[PDB]
Amino acid sequence: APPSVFAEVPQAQPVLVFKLIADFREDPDPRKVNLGVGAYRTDDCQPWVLPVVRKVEQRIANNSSLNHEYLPILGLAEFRTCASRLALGDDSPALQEKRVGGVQSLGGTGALRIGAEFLARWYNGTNNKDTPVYVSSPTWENHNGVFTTAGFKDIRSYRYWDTEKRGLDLQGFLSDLENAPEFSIFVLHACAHNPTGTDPTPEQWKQIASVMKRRFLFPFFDSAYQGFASGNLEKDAWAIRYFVSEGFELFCAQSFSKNFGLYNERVGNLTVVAKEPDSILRVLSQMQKIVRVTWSNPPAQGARIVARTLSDPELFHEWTGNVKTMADRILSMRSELRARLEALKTPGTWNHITDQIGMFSFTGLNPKQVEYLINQKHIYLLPSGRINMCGLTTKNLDYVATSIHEAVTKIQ
Amino acid sequence: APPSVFAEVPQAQPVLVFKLIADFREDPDPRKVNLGVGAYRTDDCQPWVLPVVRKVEQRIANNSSLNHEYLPILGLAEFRTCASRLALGDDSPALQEKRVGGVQSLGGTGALRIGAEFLARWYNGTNNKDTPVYVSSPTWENHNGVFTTAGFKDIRSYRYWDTEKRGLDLQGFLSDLENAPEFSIFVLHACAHNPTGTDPTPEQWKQIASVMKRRFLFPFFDSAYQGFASGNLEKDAWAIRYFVSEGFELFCAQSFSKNFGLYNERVGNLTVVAKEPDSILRVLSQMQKIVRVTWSNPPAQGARIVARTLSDPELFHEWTGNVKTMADRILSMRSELRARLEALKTPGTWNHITDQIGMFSFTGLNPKQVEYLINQKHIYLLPSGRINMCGLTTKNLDYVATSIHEAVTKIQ
Repeated sequence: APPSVFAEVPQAQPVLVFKLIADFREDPDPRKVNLGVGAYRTDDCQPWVLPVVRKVEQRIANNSSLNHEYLPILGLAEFRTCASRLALGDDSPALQEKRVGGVQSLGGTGALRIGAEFLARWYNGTNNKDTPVYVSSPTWENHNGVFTTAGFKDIRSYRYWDTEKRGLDLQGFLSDLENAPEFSIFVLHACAHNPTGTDPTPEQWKQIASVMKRRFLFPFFDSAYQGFASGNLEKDAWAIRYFVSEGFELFCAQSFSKNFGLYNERVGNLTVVAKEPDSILRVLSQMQKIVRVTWSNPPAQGARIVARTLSDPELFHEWTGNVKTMADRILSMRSELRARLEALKTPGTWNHITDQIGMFSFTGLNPKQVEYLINQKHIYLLPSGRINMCGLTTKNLDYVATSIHEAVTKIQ
Repeated sequence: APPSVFAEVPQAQPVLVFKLIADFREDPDPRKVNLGVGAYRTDDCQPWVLPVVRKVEQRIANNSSLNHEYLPILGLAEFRTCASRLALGDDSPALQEKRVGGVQSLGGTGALRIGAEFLARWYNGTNNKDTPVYVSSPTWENHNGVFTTAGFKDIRSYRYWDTEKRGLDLQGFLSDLENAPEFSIFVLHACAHNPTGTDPTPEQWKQIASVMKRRFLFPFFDSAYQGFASGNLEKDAWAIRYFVSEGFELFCAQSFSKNFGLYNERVGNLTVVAKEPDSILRVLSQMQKIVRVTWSNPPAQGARIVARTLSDPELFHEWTGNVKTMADRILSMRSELRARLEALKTPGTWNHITDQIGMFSFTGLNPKQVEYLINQKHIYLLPSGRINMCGLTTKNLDYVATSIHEAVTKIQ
């Protein structure tokens, strides 16, 4: 009988983190620590629904005026406006000049996808899939995939993490910018670089911006941690705002997964900043055609929560407090880990633990050192030495610090 | 003076649909009727949040045990299981034989998109964009767009609507099936054909299935109105179930937008039926890669409401009553319009109004007659002659019938 039409479909290779996590789960050892987690966790190792979010969800549930009719293709107007305003600031020259557009998308991933699809059709000519796209070395796992799927043929890397110095390879980054073909697209992490936690300082950003301006390089910002990163919304959007100030046209993929803890409601926004107002209408008209054939129109729940929060001063104030709580817990785990490592007179420098920003940290541990932590200490992390600071608690900090100290001194 | 990178982006052409609603919205005329609407409306012309949905939303809102952590890439397990079972029936052999898979998607549109991307990569060879894709004449406009975007180069039409007979052109359809190259993909409406409202009878479906089986044509079902169509969930899924019983391997894109009235929560499911269990695992593995790069993972709200309703016998029962209420109102409008048009002794045969199923009806009016209805009577409908029966109410029912009589009589 005719074989299945699916007879030759291969089994896709599984992603590492999934296994690690499964592994972790199945470990009987009471001392087990999961540093491979990809989301915020409390001091009790639990997920955290923000108090303001719970509050807003109750208000929504009790709002009888709400219906479930389709939203416009581009999304809930109030959400698009509030989201763009959060990234750029109320006083943004671009907002005031009406040269900003926002497209509600399925998380930061959907925003990146829509933006990449637009660029593959209308940027640097028509249907030009040859424009080089540059991603940091290393970068969030899905960057390559989104761009590849949008049809970009030439995906490159720019030097970023310096393994020996455990910091930013600024000279390498600047050389890659200098050698990039004009109009190349650069995917930039706004703040809280994922996975390293290493960000350029404002002064370094100015250097980066200089080369981009001169060579007509396009800034495609990925902003998934605004406010979550430092507790300060304005500080966290500094680099985006600087580029705007400097007159760049850019895209900014915003995720509300982390800063609102709305991971599973898939709330994102693609902010577009153009040189002229008229361009916005034309660009959004094209974004609509791309959305229509992808998800048709976006979901309402997540966007309604975000729009409600950001537009009510009392709720806004409360949310800023909730964000600060998360940021503060991370700062705390970083300072505590570093202190302990140093108290143990651990070989090497560990100031990177506190210089880095956000949930993720490139520890500088090597693969052999990682193997030892998992196998022997029941401490789960990626082979890259990447850890999630939220996997640390007041209760396991000693264990982890001591185990790292062993790995470093005993393993080569 | 560096020009904008968006300087040459064209303004996308607007969607007629959108124009009309907008036109309608502005109509000063007190008698104006919008038969252009694309969602359910009550006899008062209001959106309707199903009672069971309001009930479950309150239950969700008060369930302190729910968090907002990312769902698995393929979606909420319980939702996928329930959604597939709804289409196939509890006793489906495919379910018993475990050769069914479901992918939670962003409405029926998202399910079609994921399905099309999978076929463009792994069906009838690898990366074969030349397999013909067949859509009905006419069809839901987004059909072409989704398949084109997925990469298919050869999109064909199969005869379906007979303008003269105001019914299904079965012989045309069958010839188109007979002439299609082996392995061609056929996009089939499960029930409540959009936009005609004209469905094959079970006997006609058997003739269609016969040819498909012989020529190895792939059935890609689009199921957006299950239950909503006839008021009975079982009747409406018959065609799908028949093909399963005949041993077809197939895709079924399910939308919960209409039958749950959850338009804005974007709840869909892609059901996959394979010859053997092993294939499902491999196919789903490939599906994950596709989702990952599109929306990453799906939203929870909509899916949770559906899963809760379908898994609770009491809520399920209440839901079936809500669905019948919607279906009954439509049947009532169909019967009434037909009756009035005939009492009016309107020229032409009107049994099609009653023979048609679902929200949408191809009235058979020419664009000339439509022009009039819009210009002269303030009755808004597409130039295709398509109307939404939900735009009719006990209150405008006469006006409309009256106006149709004139149109058909005054213009021709």
